[PDB]
Amino acid sequence: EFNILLATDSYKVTHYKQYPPNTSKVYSYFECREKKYEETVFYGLQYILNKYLKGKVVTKEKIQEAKDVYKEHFQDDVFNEKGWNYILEKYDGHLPIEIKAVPEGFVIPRGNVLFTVENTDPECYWLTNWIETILVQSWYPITVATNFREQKKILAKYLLETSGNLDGLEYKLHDFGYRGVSSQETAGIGASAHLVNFKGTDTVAGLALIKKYYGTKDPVPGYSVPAAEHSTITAWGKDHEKDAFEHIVTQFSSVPVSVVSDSYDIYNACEKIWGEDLRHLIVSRSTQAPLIIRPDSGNPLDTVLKVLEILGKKFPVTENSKGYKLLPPYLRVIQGDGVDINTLQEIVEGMKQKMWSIENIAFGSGGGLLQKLTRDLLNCSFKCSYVVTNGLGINVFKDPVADPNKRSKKGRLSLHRTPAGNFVTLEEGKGDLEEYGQDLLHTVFKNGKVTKSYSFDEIRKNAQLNIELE
Amino acid sequence: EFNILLATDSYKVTHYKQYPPNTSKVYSYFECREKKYEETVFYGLQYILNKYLKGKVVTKEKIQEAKDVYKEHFQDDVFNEKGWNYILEKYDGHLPIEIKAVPEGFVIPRGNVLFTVENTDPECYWLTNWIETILVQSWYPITVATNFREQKKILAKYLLETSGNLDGLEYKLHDFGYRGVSSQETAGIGASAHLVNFKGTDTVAGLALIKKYYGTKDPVPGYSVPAAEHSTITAWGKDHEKDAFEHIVTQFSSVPVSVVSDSYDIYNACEKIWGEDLRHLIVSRSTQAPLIIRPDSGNPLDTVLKVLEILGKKFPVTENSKGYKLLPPYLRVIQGDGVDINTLQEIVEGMKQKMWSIENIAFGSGGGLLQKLTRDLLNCSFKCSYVVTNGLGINVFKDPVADPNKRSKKGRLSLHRTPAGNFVTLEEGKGDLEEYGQDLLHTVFKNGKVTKSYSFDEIRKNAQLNIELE
Ligand SMILES: O=C(NCc1ccc(S(=O)(=O)c2cc(F)cc(F)c2)cc1)c1ccc2n(cc[n+]2[C@@H]2O[C@H](COP(=O)(O)O)[C@@H](O)[C@H]2O)c1
Ligand SMILES: O=C(NCc1ccc(S(=O)(=O)c2cc(F)cc(F)c2)cc1)c1ccc2n(cc[n+]2[C@@H]2O[C@H](COP(=O)(O)O)[C@@H](O)[C@H]2O)c1
Repeated sequence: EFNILLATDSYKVTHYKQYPPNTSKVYSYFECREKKYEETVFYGLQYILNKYLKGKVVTKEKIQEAKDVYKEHFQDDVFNEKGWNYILEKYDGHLPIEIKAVPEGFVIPRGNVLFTVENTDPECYWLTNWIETILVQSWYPITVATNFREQKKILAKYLLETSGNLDGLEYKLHDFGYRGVSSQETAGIGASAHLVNFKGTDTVAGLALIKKYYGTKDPVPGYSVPAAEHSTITAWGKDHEKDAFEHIVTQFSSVPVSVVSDSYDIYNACEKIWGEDLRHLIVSRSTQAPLIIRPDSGNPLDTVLKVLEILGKKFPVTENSKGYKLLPPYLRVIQGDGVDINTLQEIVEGMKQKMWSIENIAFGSGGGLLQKLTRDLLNCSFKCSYVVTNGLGINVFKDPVADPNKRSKKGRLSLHRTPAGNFVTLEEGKGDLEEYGQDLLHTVFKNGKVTKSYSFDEIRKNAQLNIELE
Repeated sequence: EFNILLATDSYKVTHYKQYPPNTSKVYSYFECREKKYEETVFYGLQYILNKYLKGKVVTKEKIQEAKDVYKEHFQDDVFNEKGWNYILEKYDGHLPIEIKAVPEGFVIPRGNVLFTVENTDPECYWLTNWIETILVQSWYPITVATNFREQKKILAKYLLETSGNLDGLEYKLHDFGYRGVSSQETAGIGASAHLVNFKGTDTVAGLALIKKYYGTKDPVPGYSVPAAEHSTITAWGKDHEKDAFEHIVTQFSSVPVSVVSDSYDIYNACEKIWGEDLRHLIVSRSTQAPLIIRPDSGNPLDTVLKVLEILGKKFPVTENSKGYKLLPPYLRVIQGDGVDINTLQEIVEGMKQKMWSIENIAFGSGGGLLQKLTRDLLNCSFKCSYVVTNGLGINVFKDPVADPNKRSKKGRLSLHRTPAGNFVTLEEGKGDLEEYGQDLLHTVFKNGKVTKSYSFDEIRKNAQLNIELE
């Protein structure tokens, strides 16, 4: 089981000794520093508050456990037993910390305060940055939620242009990333961030996380349909791919089914097997139960265009009111190999140039996508901006000579609406002047309690695209 | 709590219906496919076996939980209740699976079988690839362990060249990556993979994982020492950086201490503050308690060289028996900003060109490093190679026309020593001919039990460098 005393960077065990004497407040903040990704979706903090930070997180056994680990880890007695004892005794092991944050799902320009952290008891001045390590991991859900929102913008633009509406937009990017991320916990967190934007997922761990920590309007927040994998095709033997296809589509005759078609030869599969041998089993399917053919290899754009071209020559094609080609309603395509933000855009643009509607296609996003995301992408950063020492508030910051991009904000911070309705972060306590109306940060955690919560519904609403609102 | 019935990709829920009728065995394998990283360290499977796969992992409540989720997730009844019931009743919820694997810590060339998975009961033919998703996540510890071994090779080469020995090699790359990875679980797994190669870490989660799932020779598998962070320097106020430095080194006068020195001006900090104002507090320190100065911004190579140059002009420098410059034993440097496999090599080479011993420096590795690692780097791949249908064994594989790199191995597999002592993977059951001696894969899991285990000690020994052995 989890011990918060063992869930920090080792050096932070030694920091209580290092602050200026008689420091009664350490106040820190998180932002996605400025200097493509101009706005970020704030999401994921609530998961961390609930799983790791709330309630009685300190016990005598956890204190003794950490004392023993750190004695061996540092080969010395540096662990602050007294400090944690104080928390245990005075607060019944609840953390004397207050966290204020912008609402989950909010879409905020870079370079704004997203949350602040401070101690509520002068003796716990050291606790603020002890928990930096765990809080800074919010970089991941923020970054995943942001990246998928950007992909949703691309899909919305092209779907609107080629079809005239946004029908089905929320099912156009399906999460395939479960196996390609680094852990079960990461799979759940990342999938939950995908689901802020979309409704189709195979990462079941995301469903469980959302139900436990956020809650949903509907029984589940995401959906899937039956589909083959290479093993269920190749198990039939090379010469029996047709038999596998027939078996599978028949077993799933009345619901949508997707069938990977590139095990041996995608082009032969589409033209000869689906297009001729089994064509009678396709054209008889309901609109509510299409076959969704999946290529999974080759150049993504070339293979999609070539598959569309083949199907278009074997199946009746219509031209929609925008002038774009549309497969019959019982037949669609999904591309789930090598799809990232760059290649997604390349494919939909290539489709548009060849006069194919984006209605025809869906995409699957893999795990490598998310693995390539780093805390550096949006410059997710946690810094101390204010301390009280000897009863005097002091505005503090770093400003390394060889990197002005690493300069940090100074003093007490607050987040506001501008007269033009944008966001602004006020430094040095200037929010107190009340020239910019109400601080948009809410207290979400205080003294062991989660004081403000968001349902997954509120988060999805906050994260909507403008084009979705228009 | 964790439900294995909900820990797969959604589509795999539907696969039991898709295999050829009367299939009694599905046998699959994992490899780091061929086609820089020519050999990989096999590590991490044991964590997964113990945490997720062993014992009674199926219960009636878990079956009903999954049934309810999947009914809503698919908007249909597709979940295989009967199959999981069978496991619960016949095997007391233990998984009828056998996994055979190369020993943990083994260093193996690409394109070899690393583990195999098969069902042990004909009714559970579908269970083999149900668990693909969870097993394939072994890509992460394998890849992290491999990447850190490659960095260790670079450090060993340059430390030997510039000092004549490998003293301290195992403390030259310290894990700083806790905050920059995607979750607590990932932090633990990745840190454990780092610790296969090194002994210095700040990712405390790695200690806990190793103690629980592998076990160590010593009380803990990794160590750290006290150190500042920017907040403990900047909290003093801009004009009092000197006061912060003095306070910190005095508080830690008798143990090693590292102090980040770039809050405002790294070059002034080294030349004027450490080099003049506080120089008397440095030259008085024990060899067992050096000050380790940390730059953390600017071009990594340039800043390291400039810091060395400055310290060399303010402190007595010796020339070792190899002809390289060496700071006094109470003074060292650590660079923990932007260090990856490329930049590490650039820095040690640049140091070598300026005649500085690698004894002078240590490195910190960040989280972005590990985030940039993907399952694609070593081409980690899980494929079905053999099925038994109608009592007949059939060798199966995929071979997509537009990507011969995605071709898979055929038939029953085994791993062997070659006459020249290298590794070879035999396909199509050819291992049974016994022309290549004993299969190197061991049964590590069978029917709910972990049948062979490795201590962290055996893994570290297996993963040693050749130069360490020589
Ligand atoms: O089909 C799969 N699921 C079912 C499915 C069927 C149809 C649609 S749809 O047309 O959007 C649609 C949605 C809807 F809600 C309703 C509808 F009617 C239709 C969506 C989903 C399916 C397929 C593949 C798959 N996977 C999970 C991992 N994978 C593979 O695993 C690998 C991932 O590894 P990397 O991370 O390295 O990339 C890669 O091979 C990757 O293809 C899942
Ligand atoms: O000093 C730090 N720990 C103590 C320490 C002191 C000395 C040595 S040594 O000279 O090897 C040594 C080892 C030994 F065993 C014994 C000895 F005697 C000496 C090692 C370790 C320390 C410092 C910084 C630090 N951190 C943890 C995260 N961070 C920062 O957090 C950020 C990471 O974010 P990204 O993932 O995006 O990169 C980045 O700013 C990164 O610098 C930890």
